[PDB]
Amino acid sequence: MVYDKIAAQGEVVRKLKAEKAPKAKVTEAVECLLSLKAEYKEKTGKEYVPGLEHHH
Repeated sequence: MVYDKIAAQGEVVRKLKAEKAPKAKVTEAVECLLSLKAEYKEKTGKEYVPGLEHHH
């Protein structure tokens, strides 16, 4: 339901790409989503599901 750092910057890029931002940052966020979620895995989603989640 709720996820800190993972959502924190996850939305940062979501809004950026929405309002037109650089792919470098948009993807970067996708990464923090995969990286942070893996660190998260508290006891809710396990590798929390943000949105972008991993990007090539």
